Amino acid sequence: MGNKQAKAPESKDSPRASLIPDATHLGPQFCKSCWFENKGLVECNNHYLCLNCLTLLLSVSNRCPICKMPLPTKLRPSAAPTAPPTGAADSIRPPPYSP
Ligand SMILES: [Zn+2]
Ligand SMILES: [Zn+2]
Repeated sequence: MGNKQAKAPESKDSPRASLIPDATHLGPQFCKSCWFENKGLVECNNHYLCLNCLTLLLSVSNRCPICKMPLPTKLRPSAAPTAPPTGAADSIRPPPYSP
């Protein structure tokens, strides 16, 4: 008869299952908002914007419009150059005798 292995790849160009068939959640390394360039590209969490246009609209002065998500929370500075100990065990209220 002629037994041979056959190949059958699936184009899957337009699938009708899974609403987000895309498996990308980071973004390409090319800024598509202001223009194509790699001089100062910065990768947002789920979005890509370069510093050149990022400064004009700020990274997130109020909200990132491309991420389509609000961020009212803030990130702590994670720094503490000053942190002396305190306790004030000695009670204070009356004036000093001052001999
Ligand atoms: Zn840009
Ligand atoms: Zn963003």
